[PDB]
Amino acid sequence: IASASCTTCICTCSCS
Repeated sequence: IASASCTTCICTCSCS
C-alpha cells in the first residue's frame, strides 16, 4: 500500500 518498486499494479514500483 506504500513502498517503492514493488507491486504489479497499484502505483509504485521502483524508481531510484
